[PDB]
Amino acid sequence: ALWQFRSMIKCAIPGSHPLMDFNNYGCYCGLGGSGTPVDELDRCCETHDNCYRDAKNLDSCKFLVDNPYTESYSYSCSNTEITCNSKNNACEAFICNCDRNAAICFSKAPYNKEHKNLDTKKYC
Ligand SMILES: C[C@H](CCC(=O)O)[C@H]1CC[C@H]2[C@@H]3[C@H](O)C[C@@H]4C[C@H](O)CC[C@]4(C)[C@H]3C[C@H](O)[C@]12C
Ligand SMILES: [Ca+2]
Repeated sequence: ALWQFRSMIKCAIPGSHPLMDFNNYGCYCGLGGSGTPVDELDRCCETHDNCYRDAKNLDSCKFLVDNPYTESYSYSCSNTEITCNSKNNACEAFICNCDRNAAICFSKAPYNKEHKNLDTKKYC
């Protein structure tokens, strides 16, 4: 679920700021998404959206209000390392891994302040 995704992010990036949650980034981070990602970090968010879209396409998976962000799973954090519980069901596991991969992706990508709260109608 979304709140767990946020938790994974704090796990992989201990120094990230809580207030950042009020903002969006690039063309895909925290947005519906449009155009092409502006940088590596934004690409991580687009890839995450594609991951969720793939999950929804799983005929065997149904999410509350068709929103994968509502799907709670089980995961653990240890020394900035994220682990998805093997006992999550197939649908939850897909989402957990989408979140996990995105969190790791974020931790390695450069953060460009100029892309925070981007003028999407113009650059996306
Ligand atoms: C981890 C990363 C970098 C933080 C830093 O260097 O301080 C930040 C930059 C923009 C952030 C994203 C944006 O704030 C948009 C979304 C806000 C939601 O509350 C969480 C997911 C969400 C998709 C955030 C994931 C993560 O916290 C991002 C990707
Ligand atoms: Ca669940």
